[PDB]
Amino acid sequence: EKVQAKGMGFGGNRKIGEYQFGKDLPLLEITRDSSVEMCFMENTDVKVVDMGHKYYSNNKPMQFTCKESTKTYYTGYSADGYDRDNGAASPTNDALYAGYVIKHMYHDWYGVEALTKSDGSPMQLVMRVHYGQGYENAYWDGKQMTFGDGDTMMYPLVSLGVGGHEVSHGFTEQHSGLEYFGQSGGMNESFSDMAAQAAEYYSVGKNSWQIGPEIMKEDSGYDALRYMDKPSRDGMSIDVADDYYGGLDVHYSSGVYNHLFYILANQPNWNLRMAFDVMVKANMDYWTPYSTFDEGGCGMLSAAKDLGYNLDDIKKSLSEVTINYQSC
Ligand SMILES: [Zn+2]
Repeated sequence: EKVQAKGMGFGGNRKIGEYQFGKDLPLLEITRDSSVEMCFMENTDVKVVDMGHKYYSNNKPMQFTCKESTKTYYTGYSADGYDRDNGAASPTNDALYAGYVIKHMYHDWYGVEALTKSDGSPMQLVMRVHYGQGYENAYWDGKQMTFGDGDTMMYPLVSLGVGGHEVSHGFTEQHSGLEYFGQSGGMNESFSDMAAQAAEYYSVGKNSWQIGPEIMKEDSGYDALRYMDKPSRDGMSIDVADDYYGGLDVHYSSGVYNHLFYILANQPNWNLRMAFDVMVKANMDYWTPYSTFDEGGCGMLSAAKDLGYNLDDIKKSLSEVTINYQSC
């Protein structure tokens, strides 16, 4: 008899600051079993799992007491809103929220499910938090989302940007299938960086145009993993398609389409939601697993035709990243 209930708690980190769910940001969607006054960091669309610094688990939801409808309860094991670690207030609060934003931006804004099953039923977003010991990564493994708590260089890696990034690697294999190498691998990596921006936009109405600044320790020298307005700021990512060479790792050939996306959403009468709508649809209906950068421009133009967007805004942008769409 687990029923809807409203979770109140804190999030953030020492760098971007600490904020309260139910004041600064929406209440969390939890479930509650009254007869035991136990609560669960789980709703229809998102399960948050507390790995407790282990490396394997059974993905039973994080479970916290909620003893004593506009009633709300405080999250965390000591029912005070906290699950503090390595400078973060409660990375598990931040996953539940991240899982929400991503599930909603995809379903409400684009009408599609971020995650679906083989047979087409939607697939519940499992967020595995506190994974490992001082783990400085977050990754997608086909079935679920794993976030490390970081170490000396980064705070725990639960944030809308990181979460949207890694989750949307699920969106790409169940749709376009953009292979994780070559040009398509850059496009894959790129799509996740766009989804990272779209999650920050759903949330607060503006976005970083960077990747990971919120998780980088403020005394770690680095301030951001990638810049999408000018990728080559990072020293190695490329800005235009003509700079490609087959030996780019995907996190550095991602600069092309990341630049493209920044250029498109900054066009007159464009916003982020419009530009990502094109990409979600191109990923959904036209992009091929072996896609070249030029084939991706065709997929975008074909998608915009399906949604009615302005094709000449698309082309100027493609043209600025030295992609040519002549043969589509
Ligand atoms: Zn990635």
